[PDB]
Amino acid sequence: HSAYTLPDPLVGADGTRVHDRATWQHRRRPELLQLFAREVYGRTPLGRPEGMVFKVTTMEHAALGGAATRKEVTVRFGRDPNAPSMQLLLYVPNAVIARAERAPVFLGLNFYGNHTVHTDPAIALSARWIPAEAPNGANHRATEAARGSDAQKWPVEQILARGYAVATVYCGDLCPDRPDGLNASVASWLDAAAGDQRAPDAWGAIGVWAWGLSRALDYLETDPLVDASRVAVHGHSRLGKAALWAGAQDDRFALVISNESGCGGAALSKRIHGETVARINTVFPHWFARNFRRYDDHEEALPVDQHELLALVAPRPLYVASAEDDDWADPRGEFLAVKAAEPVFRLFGQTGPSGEDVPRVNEPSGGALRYHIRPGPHGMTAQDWAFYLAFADEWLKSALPA
Ligand SMILES: O[C@@H]1[C@@H](O)[C@H](O[C@@H]2CO[C@@H](O)[C@H](O)[C@H]2O)OC[C@H]1O
Ligand SMILES: O[C@@H]1[C@@H](O)[C@H](O[C@@H]2CO[C@@H](O)[C@H](O)[C@H]2O)OC[C@H]1O
Ligand SMILES: [Mg+2]
Repeated sequence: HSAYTLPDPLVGADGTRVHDRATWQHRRRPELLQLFAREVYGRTPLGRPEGMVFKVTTMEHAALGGAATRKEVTVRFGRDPNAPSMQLLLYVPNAVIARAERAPVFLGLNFYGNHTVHTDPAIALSARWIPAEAPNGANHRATEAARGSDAQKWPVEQILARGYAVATVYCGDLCPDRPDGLNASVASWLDAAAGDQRAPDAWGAIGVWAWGLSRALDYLETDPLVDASRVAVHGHSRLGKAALWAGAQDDRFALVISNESGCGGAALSKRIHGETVARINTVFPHWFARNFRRYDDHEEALPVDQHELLALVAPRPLYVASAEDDDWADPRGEFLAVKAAEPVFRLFGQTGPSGEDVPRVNEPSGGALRYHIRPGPHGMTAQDWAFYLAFADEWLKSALPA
């Protein structure tokens, strides 16, 4: 649509313009984080819980034909062996380990279980609930036929060959992706209420998923094989909504990738196009705060829009990408959010897409703030990853000190 106006990221709530990087970082950034927490995603009640324990359950030094070390880590959210946990899978390129250099990392959540990212028969088969839409499941549990069922979204061998570790966690370890899933999620025990319905500003699945990414980063900071200052957080679609909210809240993430995150991710909500606030909240009432429902059919009242979420990543490199046929995500709305975030990146001396309108397919545009659109439907393809790997080579924090 063409009948909206956006709030200016560089004007504070009180009307005073943001003229320097220090004002952005110390005043405007907290102001915008609070607006998103209260009105959109809900409040993250705390970060790392006390007594988080990391247990390496398996470590294989000759995975993928010798190309990788594969570690499985249980990240347990409390010292009691009964405490809730999540299962992290890490592949690290053996070429980099052998050189005794710490590897940079791509970290993102997976849709249907760690065993779906690669056929590798040694990955632990998740025993947690999975959605009916997961390929090759039965009775909401994974089967052996589900191994590698999502490998098309995870070019592990290529990422490793280019020098990067691959870390992942099943989103459903943190919040099962079902409308009732919060009652079996992190939110059900982390600073939980004594009873009754969740409060208007209480976080939902996207907040919980984002929090899990930050807990994975807490683990990576302890692993001698990796450089936890060089972690690119990425996600596809609903898990890209989570990646953006994680990268915005947690400035330790060195680079952020939104692959087709759409509504409530990179796409402008005020631009009424494809999925709308009412449709996302109606179909997925667990994803956002209950407060976000106030904007159902009333996006004009939103005090922020998603360009300000993208701006919260600055000055760190941010990639937003779309698919040409993916109308529901609103590709032009994703691009326009990038353009409306660009002035903040520019304040930090970075540059964004330089063209007038959505670029031609498979021609990325921008510096540390980058956009591309590829042909085809919603998905995450080898072409997307080729562009992300080039971006990481150029813009991920270097291993060398300043
Ligand atoms: O944020 C919400 C939590 O406050 C909620 O916590 C539940 C409250 O009722 C108690 O009987 C339960 O033990 C407790 O888990 O869980 C859902 C979450 O959305
Ligand atoms: O926010 C987006 C969701 O609205 C979208 O939901 C899909 C719409 O197509 C249906 O056929 C699917 O069942 C449903 O998953 O998923 C992508 C997400 O970004
Ligand atoms: Mg939309």
